[PDB]
Amino acid sequence: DKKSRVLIVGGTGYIGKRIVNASISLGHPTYVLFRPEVVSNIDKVQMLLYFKQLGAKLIEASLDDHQRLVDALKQVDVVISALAGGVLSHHILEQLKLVEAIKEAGNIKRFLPSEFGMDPDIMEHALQPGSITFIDKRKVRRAIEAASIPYTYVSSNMFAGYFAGSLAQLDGHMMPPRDKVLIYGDGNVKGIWVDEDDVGTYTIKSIDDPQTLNKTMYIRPPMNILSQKEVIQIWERLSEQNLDKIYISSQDFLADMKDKSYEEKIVRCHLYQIFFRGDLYNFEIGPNAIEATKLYPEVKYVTMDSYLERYV
Amino acid sequence: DKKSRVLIVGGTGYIGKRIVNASISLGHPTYVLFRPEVVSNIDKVQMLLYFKQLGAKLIEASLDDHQRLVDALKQVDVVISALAGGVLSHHILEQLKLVEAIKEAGNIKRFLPSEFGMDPDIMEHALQPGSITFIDKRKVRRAIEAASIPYTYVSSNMFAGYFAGSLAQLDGHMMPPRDKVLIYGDGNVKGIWVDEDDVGTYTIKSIDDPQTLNKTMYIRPPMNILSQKEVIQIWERLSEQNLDKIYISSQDFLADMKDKSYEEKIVRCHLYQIFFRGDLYNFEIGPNAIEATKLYPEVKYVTMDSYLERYV
Repeated sequence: DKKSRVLIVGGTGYIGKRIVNASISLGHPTYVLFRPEVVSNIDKVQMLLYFKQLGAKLIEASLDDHQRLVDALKQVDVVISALAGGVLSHHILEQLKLVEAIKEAGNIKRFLPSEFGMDPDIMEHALQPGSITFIDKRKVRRAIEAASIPYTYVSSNMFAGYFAGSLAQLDGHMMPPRDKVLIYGDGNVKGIWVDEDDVGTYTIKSIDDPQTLNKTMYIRPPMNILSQKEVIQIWERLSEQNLDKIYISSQDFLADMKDKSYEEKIVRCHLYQIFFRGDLYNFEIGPNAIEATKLYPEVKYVTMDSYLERYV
Repeated sequence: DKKSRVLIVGGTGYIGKRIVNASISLGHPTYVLFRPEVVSNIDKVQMLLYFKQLGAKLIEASLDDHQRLVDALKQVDVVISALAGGVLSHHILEQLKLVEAIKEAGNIKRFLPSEFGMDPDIMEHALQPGSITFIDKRKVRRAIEAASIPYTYVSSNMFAGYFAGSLAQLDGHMMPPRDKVLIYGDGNVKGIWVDEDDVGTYTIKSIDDPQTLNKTMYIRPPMNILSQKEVIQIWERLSEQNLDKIYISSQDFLADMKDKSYEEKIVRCHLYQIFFRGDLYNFEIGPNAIEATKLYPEVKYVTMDSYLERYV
């Protein structure tokens, strides 16, 4: 359908590839800035080549070369950053350089940061260490608005192939497990679960909208505002097997976690903000925000029934 | 010096160990705080039991636990943080949790934080990203100060084994080269290179002395304000023989620094700021502030002549 010029930086990553094919399939002339890490990464490269035999343009650029970054950005309207990796620190704060490069140029009509999760300044009163992610992304958010860039913060919640795959288990397997399932407390506390393609499709549809201007865009697809136990229940209904439930709680689980060291207590206490303090649905949308599914009613969201209807 | 009970945070890191020996040697009931480094390291645990053996008393407690910390601290009178890692600069902003316990238990008569290098208050103008060291440590200093916690900030410059022992090279090899060497700029700019065990002494003679209360002690040894070409002469032109030399420029050598990884850009920004901008010695020290060597006559510091004849 539309002609806007998007630059995706971060686009060899996990949600980035979803954003990238969304651009191309919803009519955007897409450009993908990539780093140097063509160095031994055949995987990253063949995907770029894959992106390129679809019609994308590839920009060799690094983030440190400020003058090429501005050159590059002058060629496009929107810039989407899907820049993320490990500790969610070393690579989220690189985007500051990209804000500095956007301030300097003037032709960007919209900048969408490396969000795609919980929403950093919705309190995130959060248990440490993994409180850093929301700290980092705020520095980036507060610097965008300072320099009065046009933004849309795409707070999109849980990717289904990360939490409904695993069924949210502490072991990191990306498959729903036979026999047991650990539940967090009650497992009644509501969560939101979204197909990685519905997140890309909804961010390329925010892109040029007057309505998503300086507003936070929540994807809260009505059908997928589900508790932990109810996603376990779609598996049960699907695999045709009833698992053996255990359930677990706050206190020495949080000091356990606070002694199992970083990256392990970052994923825990995030998973503990999702299914205990309930930071996915425990709040208002109201005035400086919107919902992705209300706005684009025509878009097609996948339910956790249809998403799990392939994990088996 | 003499019988104040020191608690030592970061007591198994590079300079940390050094302050523990000194603590013990100078007659203080040494109390070594340690996280679960149990979890990980054999050599850290054997190091601790060495302290234990030598005279010290061990307190295992995280920085995440306020109960253990406040109470562990009520035993002592002086805390001394030497919280290491450069990648572990999260460990500077770890001392934020600790200060909120150093005040919450009162009692402490002199807290001196994880300093031991360049003075960050020398309103660092420091290059991005290495300034993002001085930021974290300027956050603590202000926290000690508003919180009306007493202090002594030890600024001690370059640890000799890490700078004289390297001849401040950049390939990483922690011994002085036999063949090739990179000289920064022209290599005439000044550094103060101190020995790690006098860092420890001069630190410990500073904790109960009415001149260091709430000031910055610098350690500027006279026989050790030298430049890189000058500690390189000492290496060859006295102790080895002769290095084929090469001069790197301020310019596209700041670009050399430009394409590397976040923790490499930092060391470079710190090098490329002692040897180039001159920051160890391009300033006016004083007039309420003090100097270790001058203040503590009795200690016969170790020269860069004596230190590198250990490398021969």
